Amino acid sequence: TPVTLANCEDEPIHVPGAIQPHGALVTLRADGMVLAASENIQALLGFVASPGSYLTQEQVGPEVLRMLEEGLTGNGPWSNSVETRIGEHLFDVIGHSYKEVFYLEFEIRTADTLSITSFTLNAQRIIAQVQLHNDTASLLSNVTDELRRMTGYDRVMAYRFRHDDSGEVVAESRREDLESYLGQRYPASDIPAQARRLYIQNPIRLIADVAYTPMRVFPALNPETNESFDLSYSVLRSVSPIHCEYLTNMGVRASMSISIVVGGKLWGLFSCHHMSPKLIPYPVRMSFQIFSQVCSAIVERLEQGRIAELLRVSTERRLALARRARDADDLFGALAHPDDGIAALIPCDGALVMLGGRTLSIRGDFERQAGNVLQRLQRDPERDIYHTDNWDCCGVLAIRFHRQESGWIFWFRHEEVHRIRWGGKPEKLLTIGPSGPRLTPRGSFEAWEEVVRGHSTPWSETDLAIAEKLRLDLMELCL
Amino acid sequence: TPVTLANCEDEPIHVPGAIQPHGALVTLRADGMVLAASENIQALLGFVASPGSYLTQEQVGPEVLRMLEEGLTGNGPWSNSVETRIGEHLFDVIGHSYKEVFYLEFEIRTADTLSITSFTLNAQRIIAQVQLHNDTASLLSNVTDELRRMTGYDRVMAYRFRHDDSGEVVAESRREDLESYLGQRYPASDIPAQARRLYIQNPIRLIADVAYTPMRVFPALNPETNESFDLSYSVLRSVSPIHCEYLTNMGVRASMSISIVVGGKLWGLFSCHHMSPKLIPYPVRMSFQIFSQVCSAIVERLEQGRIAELLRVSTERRLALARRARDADDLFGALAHPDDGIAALIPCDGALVMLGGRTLSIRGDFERQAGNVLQRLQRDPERDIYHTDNWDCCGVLAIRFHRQESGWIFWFRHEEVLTIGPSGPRLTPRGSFEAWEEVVRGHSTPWSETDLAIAEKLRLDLMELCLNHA
Ligand SMILES: */C=C/C1=C(C)C(=O)N/C1=C\C1=NC(=C\c2[nH]c(/C=C3/NC(=O)C(C=C)=C3C)c(C)c2CCC(=O)O)/C(CCC(=O)O)=C1C
Ligand SMILES: */C=C/C1=C(C)C(=O)N/C1=C\C1=NC(=C\c2[nH]c(/C=C3/NC(=O)C(C=C)=C3C)c(C)c2CCC(=O)O)/C(CCC(=O)O)=C1C
Repeated sequence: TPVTLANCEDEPIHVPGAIQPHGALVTLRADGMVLAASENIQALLGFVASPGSYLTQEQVGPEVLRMLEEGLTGNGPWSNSVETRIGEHLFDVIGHSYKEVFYLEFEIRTADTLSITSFTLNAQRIIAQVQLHNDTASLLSNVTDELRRMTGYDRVMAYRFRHDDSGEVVAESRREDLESYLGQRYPASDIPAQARRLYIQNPIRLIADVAYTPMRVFPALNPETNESFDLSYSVLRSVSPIHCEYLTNMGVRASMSISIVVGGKLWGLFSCHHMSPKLIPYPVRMSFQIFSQVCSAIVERLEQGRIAELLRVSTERRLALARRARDADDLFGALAHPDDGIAALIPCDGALVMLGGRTLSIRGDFERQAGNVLQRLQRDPERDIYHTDNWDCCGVLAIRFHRQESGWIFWFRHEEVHRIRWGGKPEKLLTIGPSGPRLTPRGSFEAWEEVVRGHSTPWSETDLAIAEKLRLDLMELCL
Repeated sequence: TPVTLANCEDEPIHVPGAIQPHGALVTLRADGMVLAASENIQALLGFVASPGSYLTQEQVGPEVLRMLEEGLTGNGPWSNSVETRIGEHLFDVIGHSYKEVFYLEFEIRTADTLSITSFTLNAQRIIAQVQLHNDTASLLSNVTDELRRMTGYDRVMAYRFRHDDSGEVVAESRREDLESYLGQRYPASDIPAQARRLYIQNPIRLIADVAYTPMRVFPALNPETNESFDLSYSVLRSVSPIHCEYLTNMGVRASMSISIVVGGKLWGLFSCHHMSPKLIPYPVRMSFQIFSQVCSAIVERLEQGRIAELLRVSTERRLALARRARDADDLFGALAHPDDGIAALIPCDGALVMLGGRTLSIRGDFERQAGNVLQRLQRDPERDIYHTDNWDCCGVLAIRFHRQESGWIFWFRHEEVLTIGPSGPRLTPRGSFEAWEEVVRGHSTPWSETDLAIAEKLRLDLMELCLNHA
């Protein structure tokens, strides 16, 4: 059924019946028999791959056939890209085997191929820069700027995805002309499950011309299975109408994205946008897929090194709490210490200490809410750690360290705030599509707002780790 | 100037006019004027080089000269390459630029391949190994295996260079007919200073054939400076006769290495040895060059991640020490404690604690020695911190934490512990190990700056406690 805003969350974009027109596609079954092909084989390649047929050396050349032959029956690895000029143009021919189907893709090459030396040199510079700077925010920033020098794209941004899958533009190099989307936030809904899986499975993804018209592949179904063809790993797999509308609203008509994958999760991706159709040669894209690997590798460690630091200041800051509580025998004093205090342990907008009936509220008037939270927990006598990002103050983390005299510690966070807003000279809409204003950056951001309304920043894994240890410390102190 | 074992430490391996015969070299000055070339240029290539000669289009083709042209007009260290025709035993023309000399190196592109020569394909495969592992040891162990699978070398090893630059075989996958070299410690003098400057500035080295026949370049002197050509960044640079003699004693005749550089140190390298002559294509070597950098990067933050962990357990067990010491007023109880004690604070074979006339030693008898040390610390009575590796036992790290009652804490470490050529057994693994034994005799594994940082921190902790006792 036709994709609407109402059902786009479930659009199966891995089994579209089409490909992008700047290439051709022939899908083969495990024994070499053609199962399907795209409308334009004869026009682009000058021959008709008929279902039931087997390709000949005559049709598609020795280079392609030899790859096709070692590629089909595929124990062990094999070169899966080949050059050949079947016609008058130049074709990179790319083959891969997913499920049990073999996809043979013909993509026209335009620009000079990858200069492997001048790519190695560029790889040095980037690794050398992040050698100096162990900010993962600096890596993103540098590689972003660098991607634009290399590719020549009009804009390249770096997205970081939070735990709730929402996105944030944490870097950007555009040409002076264009408006900046720096600091943009967008909801999980802007990158649906299927699209997200595809960003994890595929490092690089390219959209040559957004204002194109899809070239269908027939037959639509796989006669061997009576189900659609899975084009997850296809270089030419067509784009969604929804997205294409979104992109044209922005005035963008060529996209090129490099994934950053850590764990199973998609940690973020570099998005390259062009204002006119743009095509990047397969082997070049393959060099960028290397960046995808390197960044993912580096970013992973930079991140685990950061939580490592958080954990170090935590323990050191707990050590001070012991150096301090055991001397004068007053928790409150130690806990309320400005720099090393609990309000500084876990990032928050305020804290509250309870022991006996004594209440020390730090950075605001938190007794009332701490009182109300406690009344709730009264109906839940066995809970020792409470935390919610719903509820003055909607984020709450409570740990009980002494039950008899009801000793608790509370951290509070206010609603989540958009870090950086742009203002002044406002809003050149460019055309709006039929689907509505939802498919514009402003529409997306407003969609994010509605999502986070009433929610604080989520209690990190580490924030919870530190609090659980702090609770253990407080328990033994009271003993 | 013959290479003798005694002289070889100064051997200038970076200048010798010889190259390896599997390729051809042509050296030009800034303006494209030929200054020198190997005596096999016309053997492999169409024509003959000659000083004063500005490169002939007819012999080198359009791409190459056209490449050199854009290179010439660039004032930075030029590095580029193209694959092109020359009589149709076609080549990879790979050029660089050191000083103001332009070098063109010619490698034969071999049609018959049973493996994948795609630069992007190979690069993606090894680099994938980096993303997988957390151990810096696991990584080395696994990339070692993957390298042997990818290249098919008879043996591939991974070295780690300690503080004294003595290396250690930490990982190894071999053909099961070959003896194991795992653990082998060899002296720093098996890799001279010059060899190291090169391994550091060059991610990849390739010796195609060990019993090679040095293909001389003429002229030998650089006409302009009248001083030797520096082939530091050359691929086809000839190989030291001493090293070659070393490899032949081992029955090795083909060799490739991947450097690992963190900071400016040859942290370690992957060495591939083959028992028969072997050759890797240029683009595949570039596959390993970019891996060298990526691996270096990841290894660095894997290491600094490791010390960060060390420091966390330090602050952690240091915290427990403080708790234990404040709970019951007596220090010794927490210092002597098994897992959270000082003996487990810093890698050591033993520990000792002095406070007043009361001395407590952990895991050994260090009282006699603690005394001697303490006695040398009579001089410089202001010395709060001390450490060394020479001296009974040789690893001594001492900190003072209480002046009035001579409160000291010590950590102690023990000492670390048939077809040969004309130079003798010195150039065999057996010789190397022995040589290393000589070097390490009176030295214990050095105290890392992390060990010292921990001791230094501990010391501060203790003083604070003693002041608080009052
Ligand atoms: C009904 C589902 C979708 C809605 C709603 C929507 O807006 N897009 C939907 C589907 C897809 N989005 C895909 C990629 C994609 N979309 C965005 C969204 C943005 N939100 C913003 O605020 C901004 C810019 C300010 C953007 C661009 C992004 C960031 C991406 C990733 C690629 C890119 O950055 O261009 C997508 C995949 C298409 C494909 O196959 O490439 C689908 C489907
Ligand atoms: C007189 C100086 C040298 C001595 C002594 C020596 O053994 N080699 C000397 C000069 C050079 N060594 C070079 C490289 C090199 N040598 C070793 C030595 C080993 N010691 C061992 O115990 C084992 C094995 C158990 C070995 C292999 C190594 C490891 C290396 C690095 C390269 C490799 O691993 O093969 C060297 C550089 C030669 C070049 O140009 O590649 C010089 C010069």
